[PDB]
Amino acid sequence: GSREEYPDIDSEVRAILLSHAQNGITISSIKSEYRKLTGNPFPLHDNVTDFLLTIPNVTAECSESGKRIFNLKA
Amino acid sequence: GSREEYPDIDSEVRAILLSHAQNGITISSIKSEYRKLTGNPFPLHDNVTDFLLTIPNVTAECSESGKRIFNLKASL
Repeated sequence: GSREEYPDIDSEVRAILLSHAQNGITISSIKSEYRKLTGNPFPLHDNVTDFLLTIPNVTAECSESGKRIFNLKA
Repeated sequence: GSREEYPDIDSEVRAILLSHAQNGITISSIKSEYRKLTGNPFPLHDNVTDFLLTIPNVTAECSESGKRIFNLKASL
């Protein structure tokens, strides 16, 4: 649905995770990383998680801090 | 959570995960399981994924098949 605007969003995002894959990255941190990556703001307001788990190999879970956290497959 | 409305929902779903902790499980499988197990319909309707992700030790993933697969954090 977002791929309407950003046909590369899957790949931009994989790039962000790939970047953060050691500790995995939060959503807010993903949004920020994406601004900084593309020069553009992360397009999704809510149900970011539902969207992210659409991208193959993207994984999610709550950290030690109980924060939701995304990464790719080990 | 929605645990507010549904008294045993937590332990039910965790029971299903625990049973399935080997290969992980989809959402529809989780529902039909919950039915088979409680003889009742799965209570939740909208926003199930955030729910499951609220459960301690759970991990969602997107298979290369496109499937959304829930499981329990692997023990190292």
